[PDB]
Amino acid sequence: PTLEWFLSHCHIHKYPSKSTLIHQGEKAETLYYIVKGSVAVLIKDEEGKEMILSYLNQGDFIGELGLFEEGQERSAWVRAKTACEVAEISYKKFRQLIQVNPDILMRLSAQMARRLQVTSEKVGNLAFLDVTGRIAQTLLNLAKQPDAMTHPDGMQIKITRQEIGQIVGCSRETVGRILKMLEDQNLISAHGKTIVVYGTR
DNA sequence: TAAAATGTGATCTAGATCACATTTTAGGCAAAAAAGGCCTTGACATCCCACCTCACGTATGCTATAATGTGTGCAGTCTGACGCGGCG
Ligand SMILES: Nc1ncnc2c1ncn2[C@@H]1O[C@@H]2COP(=O)(O)O[C@H]2[C@H]1O
Repeated sequence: PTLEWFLSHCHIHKYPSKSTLIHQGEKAETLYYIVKGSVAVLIKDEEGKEMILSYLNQGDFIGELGLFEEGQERSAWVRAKTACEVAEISYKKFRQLIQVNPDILMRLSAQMARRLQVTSEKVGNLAFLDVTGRIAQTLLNLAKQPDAMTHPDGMQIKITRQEIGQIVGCSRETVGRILKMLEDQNLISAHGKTIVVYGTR
């Protein structure tokens, strides 16, 4: 259907894991699409500490904020959650096929609207809640993300203390201690990498 | 000038620090073994085949008082023109 006509035009590259997608500040000259896999968008500070922006699954056009004004840059890092086949688009051609077909910026209305909605409650939560609420609702939303697997009492997922410390804006063993308290509160099971939340659905 | 904004500062309060030992656990590399894919075996079940197989059916033969030329149930006749064979 629609997607067939647009993949008919695209140029593709295969991405290994562990590496960089976007380099912040450089010339933004291409839009991409997640052909297969998952990715983690994030950003550094002056000191170099990472702080995660989000994860992203299938159904995502990628590297879009540079599409629009002449002479823009990359406003964030994007790092490998997994190995990912990824597409290629130029911007003059973006003018061409937005003009002869308006459904792609209808799609990008979809995705970008989701992204500043989810970001709207990212910052909205970033003001007020406490670390309990931060990591709690974090792992709720990751329980909504399809990367988690089904456990017969809920949802299981595999992650370390460091990266969730880079989610909620605090240190890793802090979330370790309140995590073990949360175990003692009987709302999770937890063996090392593999953690599980019940109460889903 | 009504009504919202602006200083008192001492007394606190949930997380970050910070070097180093110990887990784990990947993830991914070598693989043991089991369960399909490959074949076989024994055992069964059902036949196809045909090979027979007797009962019932069927092809054929005579019957010696004597008897000896149909018909047989119909048609109802339409009619005007054209060929042809007699017909003088
Ligand atoms: N708040 C956000 N939500 C989703 N994606 C983002 C956000 N900020 C940056 N990005 C992505 O990170 C990319 C970095 O380079 P760009 O600015 O060209 O395009 C950006 C987006 O694709």
